[PDB]
Amino acid sequence: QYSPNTQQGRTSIVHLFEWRWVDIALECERYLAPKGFGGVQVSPPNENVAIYNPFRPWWERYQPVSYKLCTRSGNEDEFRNMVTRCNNVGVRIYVDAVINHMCGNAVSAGTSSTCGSYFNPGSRDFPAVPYSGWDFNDGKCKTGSGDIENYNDATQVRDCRLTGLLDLALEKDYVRSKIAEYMNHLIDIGVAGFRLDASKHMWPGDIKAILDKLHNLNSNWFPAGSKPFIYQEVIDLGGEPIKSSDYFGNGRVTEFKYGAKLGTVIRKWNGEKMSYLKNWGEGWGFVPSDRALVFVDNHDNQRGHGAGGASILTFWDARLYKMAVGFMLAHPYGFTRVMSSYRWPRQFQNGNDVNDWVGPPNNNGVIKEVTINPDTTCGNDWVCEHRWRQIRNMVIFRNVVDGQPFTNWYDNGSNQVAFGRGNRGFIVFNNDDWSFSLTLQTGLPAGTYCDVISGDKINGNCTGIKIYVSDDGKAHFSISNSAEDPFIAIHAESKL
Ligand SMILES: OC[C@H]1N/C(=N\O)[C@H](O)[C@@H](O)[C@@H]1O[C@H]1O[C@H](CO)[C@@H](O[C@H]2O[C@H](CO)[C@@H](O)[C@H](O)[C@H]2O)[C@H](O)[C@H]1O
Ligand SMILES: *[C@@H]1O[C@H](CO)[C@@H](O)[C@H](O)[C@H]1NC(C)=O
Ligand SMILES: OC[C@H]1N/C(=N\O)[C@H](O)[C@@H](O)[C@@H]1O
Ligand SMILES: [Ca+2]
Ligand SMILES: [Cl-]
Repeated sequence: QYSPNTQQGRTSIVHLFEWRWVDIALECERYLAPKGFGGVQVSPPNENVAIYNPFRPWWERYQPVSYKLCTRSGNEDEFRNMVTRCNNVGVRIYVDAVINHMCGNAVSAGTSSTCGSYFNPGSRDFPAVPYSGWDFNDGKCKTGSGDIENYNDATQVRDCRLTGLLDLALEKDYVRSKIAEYMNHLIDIGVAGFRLDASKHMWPGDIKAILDKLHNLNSNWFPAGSKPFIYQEVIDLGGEPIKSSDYFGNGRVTEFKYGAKLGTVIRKWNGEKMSYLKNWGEGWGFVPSDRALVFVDNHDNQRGHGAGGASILTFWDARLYKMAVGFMLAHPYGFTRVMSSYRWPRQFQNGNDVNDWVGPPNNNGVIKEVTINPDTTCGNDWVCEHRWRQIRNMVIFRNVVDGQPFTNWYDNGSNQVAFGRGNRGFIVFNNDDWSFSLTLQTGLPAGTYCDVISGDKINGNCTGIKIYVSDDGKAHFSISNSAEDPFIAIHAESKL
C-alpha cells in the first residue's frame, strides 16, 4: 500500500475530476503516456444518487447507492476499456473508493440513482448490494442527532454520520466482505490502487481488516506480489485526538497541511516568505515523505469544501498556482498529485461561493466530452491544468530528477529562492516585488539549457529563455517580478 506501482521513471498522478471513461482512455494514449504521467485518480465509479435539487452537483458522487460500475462517467464496459487501454500504455488507474458511508438519511426513497437501482435511506434498505438496517451504525452512535457533533470525541467521528451520510458498520465481517468484493473486482480489472475517502471517519483497525481481504495486482501488467497502492484521505491540521499517523500501517495519507502552508507562504500571509521553505517537509511537522500524498489543491478545497481555508491556491490564481505546483514538483518530499478541474461560475456573496455545488460541464445532465483546441488546451469549460506548459513540463522535470538529493540552496532572506536536484536539475523563484539578477551555483554540467517554464526544447533549440552553465557549475539567472511566470526551471533533458 505504500508503493505507487507506477512505471519506472513516471512520478506523478493526475486527478481527472468528473471526466468520462472514454475521455480518460483517449487522454492516456494521446497525452499522459507520451508526456510521462504515472497515473490517473478517477471520480467514484460506483452507482450514486441522482440529485436534482440542486441540479446534478459534483457531490452526488459521494453518496453511494450500490457498487455497480454505472455512473455519469460511464458503464462497466467503458471502465474496463479505459483501464485496459491506460495500463497498456503504462498509465495507472486509481479509484476513489467511497466506503465509509452510503447516501444521506434525508434523501428520498425510490430509483433516483445513476443506474436505476432501488434504495430506501429511511428504512436503510439498499437491495442492490444488499445492505439492510443491520449494516449501519445507528445503534453504535451516541450523539443525540445521530450525526458528528464534536470532533474532540474520537469515537463519534468514526461511529456517527458525516453530515447525515448513513454510516456503514465496518466492524462487521459482512460489510467488510462486501466492500472487499467491490475493491477486488476493480483490482482484477486492472486498477493499481485506491483513494480511501473519509478515512478519518473510519477506525484504522477496520480499514486494516478490509485491506487484508484484498488481492495482489493483476499479473498481466504487474509483477508477482504487487500490493495495491493505498492513500487514505485523513484531514489532519493538528490539534485533534485523531492523527494521520494512526493510519500509517494501512498505507499513505493525504497531507493537507502541505497545500495549506504553501498557500500562506506564496501569498505571503502573516509575514511568511519563501526563504522559510529551506527545511520544507518533515521539519514543518508534516508526515514522513514515504507516507505522504501531496497536492496544492484537491476537488474539495478548491471550492471551499474540505479544509485549508482561503489560503488554497487554485487555477483561478493562475500565476501563483503555477509557482506552487512548480515548487511541489521540484521538491523531493512525498508523492505528487496534480489537479485537473473544470470552470464553474464562482459567485462570492459575503465572502463565500454560492455556486460551489456546480457539477461538471453538461448538456441536460450528460457530461460534456473533452474537446482539444489547436494549442493543446481544452474546450467545453475543462481547465486541463495538466496540459498547461508550465505544469506539464514540471511533471517531466520530476521524472528526470527522480532519486536526486536536495542540494545547492540559495535565498536572499526574502522571497527569491533557488535549489538543485543533484546534477540533473535546477529551479529558481522570484516572489519579491523587485527583479532578480544573480549568478548561482547549480551542480549541473556545462552547456546551454532551455527554460521549461517560458518555453520548450523543440529540435535542438529553445522557444523561451536560454540559461548558460559554465565549467564550474555557475549560471546567471535573470527574473523580473513582471514576468508572466516568475520562475525558471532547467533540467538534464532540456539541455541542448
Ligand atoms: O465523502 C463525503 C465527504 N467526504 C469527503 N472526504 O472525506 C469528500 O472529499 C467530500 O467531497 C464529501 O463531501 C461531499 O459530498 C457530500 C455528499 O453529497 C456533501 O454533502 C451533501 O449531502 C449531505 C447529505 O444529504 C447534506 O447534508 C449536505 O448539506 C450536502 O452538501 C458534502 O457537502 C460534499 O463536500
Ligand atoms: C536556433 O535558433 C536560432 C534563431 O533563434 C538560430 O540562429 C540557430 O541556428 C538555431 N540553432 C539550430 C541548431 O538550428
Ligand atoms: O475535522 C476536519 C474536517 N475533516 C472532515 N473529514 O475528514 C470533514 O468533511 C470536515 O467537515 C471536518 O472539518
Ligand atoms: Ca464511519
Ligand atoms: Cl484527497
